[PDB]
Amino acid sequence: QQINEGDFAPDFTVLDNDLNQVTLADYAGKKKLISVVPSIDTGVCDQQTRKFNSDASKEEGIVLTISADLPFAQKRWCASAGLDNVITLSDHRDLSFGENYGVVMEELRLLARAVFVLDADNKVVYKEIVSEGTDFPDFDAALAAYKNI
Amino acid sequence: QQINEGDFAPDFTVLDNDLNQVTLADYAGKKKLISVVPSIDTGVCDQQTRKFNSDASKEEGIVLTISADLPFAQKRWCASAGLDNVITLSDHRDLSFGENYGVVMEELRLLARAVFVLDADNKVVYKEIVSEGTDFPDFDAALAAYKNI
Repeated sequence: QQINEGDFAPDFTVLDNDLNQVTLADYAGKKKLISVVPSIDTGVCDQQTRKFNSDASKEEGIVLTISADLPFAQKRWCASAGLDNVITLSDHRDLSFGENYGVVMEELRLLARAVFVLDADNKVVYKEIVSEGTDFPDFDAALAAYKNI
Repeated sequence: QQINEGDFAPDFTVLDNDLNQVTLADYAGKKKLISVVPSIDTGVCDQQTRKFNSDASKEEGIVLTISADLPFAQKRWCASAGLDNVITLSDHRDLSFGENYGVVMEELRLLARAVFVLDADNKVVYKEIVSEGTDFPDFDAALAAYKNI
């Protein structure tokens, strides 16, 4: 459907890099910054992933990266980047996350670039679906929503 | 559903590493070794890809690697491998190839490890769908079938 700020976040089922099922409850009690990309194997999406992960206080909450990349791509990316502190989750099987959050590019079977921030109660306190022609998501706005919780 | 030796090769629509559509007709007039993999970003599948590519004469026919990997992962694999003579194709979008050739692992939305050898008029002259828990395909038998055409 469409996610509106103020609404409770819908649950989803995605896969970790070890092929385990992950749902929103696996991060119970934490704030979340959910960064959605078309592919981690593209340059702009790489840069988005790295910047949210470096800039967001991970002592205070969780940064999720969600894409239609296979789990095997996402695991290889983390190894290649030399980062073991970066959570990547794969919506490839079902587009559970993408359908529930309204970010599927249907003609591509890829997820649209987007950002959600959820408070510790899964209240949606920020949303950006990145527009046509826009260089990057608004890092600062999302990061401020996250830090304010 | 099930392609058997002596049947004709179905059509398919897949993507090349630059997101161009590719179909059976784009390889008209040539014999084909089609190597199917769950993901090029796994070790066993990396080795399968490299072995068929190295051991099959490409003065002889075409060696195709098909998986559900995104095009971006396949592009990155070729680039990082320094392999500019390996054809990788992505069935991610629609599973056109995997459904037509009967090789989807439907509970995972990945392609089963499998090998089809096609003569120049697209008769299937050799097939293996690799059994669950067997180490590798029979490289020698498929390569023999290919070389014999």
